[PDB]
Amino acid sequence: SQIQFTRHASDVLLNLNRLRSRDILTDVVIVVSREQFRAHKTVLMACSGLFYSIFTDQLKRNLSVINLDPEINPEGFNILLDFMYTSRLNLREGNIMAVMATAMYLQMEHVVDTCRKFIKAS
Ligand SMILES: N#Cc1cnn2c(Nc3ccc4c(c3)CCC(=O)N4)cc(N3CCC[C@H]3CC(=O)O)nc12
Ligand SMILES: [Cl-]
Repeated sequence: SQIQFTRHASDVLLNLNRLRSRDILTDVVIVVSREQFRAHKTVLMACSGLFYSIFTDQLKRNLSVINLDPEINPEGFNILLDFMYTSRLNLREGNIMAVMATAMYLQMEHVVDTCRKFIKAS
């Protein structure tokens, strides 16, 4: 039975976000209407059913650009991408509906569950 390091996973994630912030080894650009966001495909797959289903497929494995659905709110996507890399979700009454629709599209069931609880507690 192995020694558990309770802070390790959070430390790795912090460093993955630092790599994203310095554009180190990012391998995809997500185009959301007039905005673009660079990221690591590995993190996108790890956090989203949509990105998992795209990049596990050898047909799409090597794509360097992904164009999201035209109606996806870029603010909602930006908040979710930050969530992926930080474990912190920037939810408020002013963005709840946009964040919820985007998380349903991205297939992020725990975030959708949290959005539903935010509405229930409102
Ligand atoms: N190699 C690999 C690899 C990389 N990413 N990834 C994911 N990503 C994934 C897929 C879907 C969702 C989310 C993440 C976020 C929440 C959501 O609504 N959907 C899942 C996964 N597995 C393997 C067993 C079943 C599943 C995990 C499980 O459902 O218990 N394998 C991998
Ligand atoms: Cl989730």
